[PDB]
Amino acid sequence: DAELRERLRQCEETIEQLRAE
Amino acid sequence: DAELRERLRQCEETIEQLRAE
Repeated sequence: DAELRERLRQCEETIEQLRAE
Repeated sequence: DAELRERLRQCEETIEQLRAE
């Protein structure tokens, strides 16, 4: 389940950054 | 992992919307 979990983690980080911008 | 995959799709849609905006 490493792949899906890391994909979701990266998506959450990118969403955070995009919302800040 | 079906819930994981649909959450991944939700995050993909969210990031797409954020990039467009």
